[PDB]
Amino acid sequence: AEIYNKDGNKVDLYGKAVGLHYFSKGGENSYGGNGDMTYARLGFKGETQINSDLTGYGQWEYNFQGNNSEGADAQTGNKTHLAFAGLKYADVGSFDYGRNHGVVYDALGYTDMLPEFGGDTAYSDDFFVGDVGGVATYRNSNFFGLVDGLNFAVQYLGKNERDTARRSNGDGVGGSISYEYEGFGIVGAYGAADRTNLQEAQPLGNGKKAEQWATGLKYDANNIYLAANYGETRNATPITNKFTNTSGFANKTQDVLLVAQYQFDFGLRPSIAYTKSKAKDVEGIGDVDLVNYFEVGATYYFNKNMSTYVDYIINQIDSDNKLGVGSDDTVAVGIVYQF
Amino acid sequence: AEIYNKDGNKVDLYGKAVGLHYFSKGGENSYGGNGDMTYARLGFKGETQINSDLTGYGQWEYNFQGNNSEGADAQTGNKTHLAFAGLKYADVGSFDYGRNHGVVYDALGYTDMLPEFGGDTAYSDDFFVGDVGGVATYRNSNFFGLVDGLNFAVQYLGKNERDTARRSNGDGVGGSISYEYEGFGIVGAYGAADRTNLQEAQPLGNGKKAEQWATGLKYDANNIYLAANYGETRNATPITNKFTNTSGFANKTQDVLLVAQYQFDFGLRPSIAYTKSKAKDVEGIGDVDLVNYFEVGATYYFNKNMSTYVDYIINQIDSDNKLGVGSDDTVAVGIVYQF
Amino acid sequence: AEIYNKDGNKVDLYGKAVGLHYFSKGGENSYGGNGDMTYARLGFKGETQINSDLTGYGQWEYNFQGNNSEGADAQTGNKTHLAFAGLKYADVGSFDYGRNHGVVYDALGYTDMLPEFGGDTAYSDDFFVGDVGGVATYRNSNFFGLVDGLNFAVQYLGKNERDTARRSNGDGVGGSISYEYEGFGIVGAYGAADRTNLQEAQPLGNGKKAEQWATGLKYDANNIYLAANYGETRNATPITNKFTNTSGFANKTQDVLLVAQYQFDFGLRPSIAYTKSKAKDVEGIGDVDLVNYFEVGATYYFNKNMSTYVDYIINQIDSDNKLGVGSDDTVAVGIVYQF
Ligand SMILES: [Mn+2]
Ligand SMILES: [Mn+2]
Ligand SMILES: [Mn+2]
Repeated sequence: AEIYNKDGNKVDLYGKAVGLHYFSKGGENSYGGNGDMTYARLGFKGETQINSDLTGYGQWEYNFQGNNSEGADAQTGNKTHLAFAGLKYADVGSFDYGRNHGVVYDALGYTDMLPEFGGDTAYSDDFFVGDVGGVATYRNSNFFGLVDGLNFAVQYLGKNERDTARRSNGDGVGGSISYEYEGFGIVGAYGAADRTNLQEAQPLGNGKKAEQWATGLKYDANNIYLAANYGETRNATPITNKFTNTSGFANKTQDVLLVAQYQFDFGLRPSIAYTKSKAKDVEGIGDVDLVNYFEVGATYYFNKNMSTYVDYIINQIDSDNKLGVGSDDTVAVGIVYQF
Repeated sequence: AEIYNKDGNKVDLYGKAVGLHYFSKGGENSYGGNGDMTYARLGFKGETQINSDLTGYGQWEYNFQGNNSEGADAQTGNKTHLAFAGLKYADVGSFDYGRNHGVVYDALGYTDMLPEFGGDTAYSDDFFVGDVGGVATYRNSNFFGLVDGLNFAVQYLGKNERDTARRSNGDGVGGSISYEYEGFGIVGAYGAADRTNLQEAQPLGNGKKAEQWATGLKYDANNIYLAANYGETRNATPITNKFTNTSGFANKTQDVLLVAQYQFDFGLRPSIAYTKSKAKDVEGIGDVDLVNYFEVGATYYFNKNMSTYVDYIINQIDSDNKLGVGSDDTVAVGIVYQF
Repeated sequence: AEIYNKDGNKVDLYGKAVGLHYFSKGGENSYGGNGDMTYARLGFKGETQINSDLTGYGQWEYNFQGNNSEGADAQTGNKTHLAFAGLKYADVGSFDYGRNHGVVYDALGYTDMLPEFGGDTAYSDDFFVGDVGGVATYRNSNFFGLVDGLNFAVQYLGKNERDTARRSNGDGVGGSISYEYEGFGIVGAYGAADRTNLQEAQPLGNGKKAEQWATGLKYDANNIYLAANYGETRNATPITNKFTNTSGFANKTQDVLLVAQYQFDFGLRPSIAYTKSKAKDVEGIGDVDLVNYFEVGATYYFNKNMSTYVDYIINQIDSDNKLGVGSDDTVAVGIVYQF
């Protein structure tokens, strides 16, 4: 919804209301939980033509949970998703700064396409893999305008010394390179950052640097969407041990995500996917699967404003998992109005 | 404020800023309290024409309190009022899901018309009587298009197992039927739900099912608004005992609400009302009035964007009330800008 | 961004996304701190022409911090900046009520012009000097339309009995008078209010009334902005003692703020400023500087939507300060998209 378009400046207001319910047995031992998961999003996205070569931009988006009471829990799960501003010049590149996606998400975004679930390794506030505060990101499209389809990025992660180790990080650098051709896309991305003293002080995890990288392929054409990600992390993936009630990072993980989807012209978009994340070298445990499931699902698009969906997670995690990770299935049912 | 209207999709942004002050003696023993009560609302309401018979819709509304400091109390009273999405077909009905009004509010809305106060039994997060998370609601207008003025609804309340008993509920079903003719409206509505284990574990209240029903009449025509509600609840109305510092639900209540109002063409709308809510079978007490007052008030509408109002509550609750319910009067003064 | 303009009613939606980073040594002993300071603003401002002499209005603005994780700290620093509604008549005056600027801010606003910092004595939730809840404000423009450039205001501060003494206040009255001529402006403003029992009970500070006043001059013309404020407070300025971990108000302060700025036509706006705030009669200390710095800074305006800035605070506070006030420098770097 364009609310302003005079000369230089264009502003869009956008939002959505998501009626959403999760069904699981009982559901504290399930993949996704059980009960109402309704939420809403509001945001703006703006762009100003400063001169013939230079554009300025900003974006903001907030999440308002709709599954809280109006009492003490009213704000649970509310947060800023995105908040950044930047500048883009000609065929030189773009620079933005704020709360934005980590550069490894350039790869992980390939498989973050499921109706409701998926994208399990793109954790928020986790270095370079998901949403993260205080990133400066340089992006180049079409390699200075010389090589069509060839993009790269360089990202500096500023340190965020927060109260919890889960949500903190030290200074870091990361980058990504991407090539797209005839409906395919190839991507690789890598970042390394320091860990904070509060992260080192955690039982689970040990080392001075956190590292994350991932590669991916996608195909996105002729009504088909197929993608695969591979990734490895060092001291970056957050974990909990529900037996020892302790927490930290995984010394190492290996991550695989696959998705295949077809879009029928009358609106139905079935989805199948697989996701497997395994950790290693975990103080008091050894090797343990963090995520392991098959997904079968569908979205029905009535048009670009209205959709409904069912997302079924066949959870392959075992009831004996050493970290306590839930092993039951979850199915989501969603109805979405957006503008 | 329509911010988009192209072909299928219409989106309205709406909001208001309410400068509001409550005057009571001292005011911890008063009906409404004392001090600044300023707040603001923002929302969106959208509608998409999917085909000739089928429309999609969404609505979201948030409350931002304006009577908090910017310190630790900044978010007190902030919350999502509404957040839902749905579909409406032809002369078959509508279905929506999310945070929405309980179906008994179809009746109680009849008397929830006072400038500031009123609607005292339409508690939020209380089964079917007010705002509630995780409801699916089927609505039929004009009985499949066969009987003009005859509407009904069926609502399934999904369970919300929250940290407090006050804000929780179990699975439930409810319905309402309504008939309107020559400026009158007749309504009845009933819902029953299970209570959670955390609700059963509360001192005040006992039983496995919560029930709420209400009937109402209104007249709304020739510049007059007159309405009456009657209702009864079992194990549903929340209560506190300020002597024993305990809390729970009332085993039973009986509720009466009356309102009469006249709208002068130059803008003044005087209001008088009566509200009485009495509980029964309360562990350690017996019978006790929850609400008991006369209201005299007026709104002045300058136009549809700007209004001012005074709302006087003559509180008939006694200083000896057994639950500690406040007995002093309260008067509100409000100035409202909305769009 | 005007989202509605039909006949009587005009509504603007406004907002901004501020990518912002503070650099200080380490930075718990610095002026501004260290790390990401990204935030966003959203608001609306509306105005209705009720008749030829009478206009109605409302404004709301919220601050959403973008430097929080999505965990427990998600809402830190979020708040309502402004929330009020009012009426303006002909050449009689305006009246509004809500969360608005204290009338002493009529003076202090003169020097609150720095790219990022500055305006250090316009504390929020501090009687009349900054943002404050529950104020009713009468304003007269051009002295009933008789004396061009001559404005005054009268403000009644309603009592806000909050959980902390820092954020509370008692009933109070304040006023301001202002004269503008040939690019100059002269202002004086005074307010006095009662303190609450919780404020009296604080170690630092003693007395039954809080008082704040300030005068100022500005020049704002020919691309130059020059301003000076002087102010004195009694029992109003909040203070902390980081040695004794105690808090309260200063028995007295004296405040000086100066700013000079030049706006080049191609967009660069350099700024220099000085700010000094000194307290007196502080239980267990005597005299101590609260603020003391030089500022050198610049904004580059690409256009009215996009800007960038650097703001350098040369902090003159000493490492031995008796209240523990930080003594290190801070520099901010900001990139701003607004509409
Ligand atoms: Mn994201
Ligand atoms: Mn409601
Ligand atoms: Mn302000």
